[PDB]
Amino acid sequence: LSINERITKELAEVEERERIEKQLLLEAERINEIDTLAKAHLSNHFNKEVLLAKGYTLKDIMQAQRRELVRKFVPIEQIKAIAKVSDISHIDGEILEQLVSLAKVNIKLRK
Amino acid sequence: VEERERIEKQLLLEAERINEIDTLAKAHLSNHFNKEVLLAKGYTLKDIMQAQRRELVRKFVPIEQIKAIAKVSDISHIDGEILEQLVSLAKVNIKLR
Amino acid sequence: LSINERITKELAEVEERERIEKQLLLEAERINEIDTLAKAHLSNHFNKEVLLAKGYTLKDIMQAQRRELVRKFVPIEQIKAIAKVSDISHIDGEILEQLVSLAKVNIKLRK
Amino acid sequence: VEERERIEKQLLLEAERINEIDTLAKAHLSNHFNKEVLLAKGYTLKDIMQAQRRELVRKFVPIEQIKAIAKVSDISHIDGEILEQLVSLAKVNIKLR
Amino acid sequence: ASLLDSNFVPINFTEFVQAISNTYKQRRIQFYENLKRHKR
Repeated sequence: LSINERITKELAEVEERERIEKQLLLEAERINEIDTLAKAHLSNHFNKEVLLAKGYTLKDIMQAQRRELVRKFVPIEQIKAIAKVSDISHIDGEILEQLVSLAKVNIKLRK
Repeated sequence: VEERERIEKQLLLEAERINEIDTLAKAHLSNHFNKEVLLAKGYTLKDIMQAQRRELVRKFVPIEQIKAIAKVSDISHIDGEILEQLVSLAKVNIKLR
Repeated sequence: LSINERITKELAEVEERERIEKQLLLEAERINEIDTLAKAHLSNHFNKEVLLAKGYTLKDIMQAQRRELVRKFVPIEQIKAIAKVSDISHIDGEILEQLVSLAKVNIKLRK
Repeated sequence: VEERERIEKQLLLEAERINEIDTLAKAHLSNHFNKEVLLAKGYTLKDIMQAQRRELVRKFVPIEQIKAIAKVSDISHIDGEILEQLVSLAKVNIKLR
Repeated sequence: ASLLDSNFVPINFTEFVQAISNTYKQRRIQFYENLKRHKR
């Protein structure tokens, strides 16, 4: 292990920690966005407190809020086009992210 | 020979897709993007088809969907399954139009 | 592999791609011609949309439109002469192309 | 000897075909294309028959069928099964005439 | 039965004259379709 190897290892570790910190900030922003969307466009029965009392994981809460927002805003034809299926119950993921982006566009044009 | 038969099946499928895209683009966008004039200007068939698809997206799909679903405002380099989703959304838009 | 072999291989590949492109253009023109003939001379029930809803392949649609045009325009004696048989249900191919060329001649002289 | 018998059968068949073609051509086209005068001008029997067939096509079959079914406007080099189809169409035309 | 049709083949002078009249009619129909008068 020479000095160049020491420096490159240190730089790699520092960059890895910085990327982890950025990921944590991104997760915090995602949680804040989900909270704002649930408060603004969805009923009080879908609140995180009552969902946790009913015993659902945080990720389940996020995906449920996303699916409800997509059903509320994105039209069924757009769902059947982008997600290739009408049912959204097994479409959580990147396709769900695209659907919620479309829902954000829909609410922006609605306002 | 059935491998070549299936290759010909795929050829017919993409030819029908190209014909449909061209027929709708001629009546929707302009005559400047015609296949003959584009070939004279020196673009390959696939390049012509993708350019027509991108123009269709730029005419029907609003810019917000481009910068949200496709993650980039510029359709210059988004080609692929994202482009397929964009042209499907453009088809939905022209259907509802 | 020498320079002459490299050049001849490159030229052969380029010519092959050009021939494939020409074949694609020919197929596109064939599809356009079939669409125009079906729209102009054949009933709406034979449209590609309804045929696809009934579940028939594109080649089947093309050959069906061709057979209907041949029956409508080309006389039965001409069919029995060129195709050597009255029934056209198993005459798809180059003989079908000749029959549809004869049908185009028939409609041109009819107009 | 049955091989030679079948060869003679084919000889009789083509002789009957030639006789029918000549008999109809004499009354349809002209006397200038008679077998005797063509032989004097120096054409083989098969060349005479194919020339008469091509003239029959040029008299009965319209030019559009020639340039569509036979793919060429000029019957100068189309001889073969395409020529057989052309002469069959000419027979149909003279029948309906 | 108009001169604008490439496939048209007049058998006699009378059919030719009728095609002339049809062609004139189709032209004035086309002229009015393309016509766009300037308002104001």
